[PDB]
Amino acid sequence: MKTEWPELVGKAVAAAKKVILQDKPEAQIIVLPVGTIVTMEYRIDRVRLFVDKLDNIAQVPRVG
Repeated sequence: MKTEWPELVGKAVAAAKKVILQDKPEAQIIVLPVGTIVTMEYRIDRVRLFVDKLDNIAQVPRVG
């Protein structure tokens, strides 16, 4: 199980989702501004996308 997509740093949301969904078709994908404070719960279904003000992936997307 691949759980990180470092290769998507700097990509637009639309482009990113396309790759993630190929790897994890039933992923729950949430978009948040980078810097948003999140909790430590581990959600195996989830992949959070932290984006910058240009709407590009700012941090390595990972399952959690």
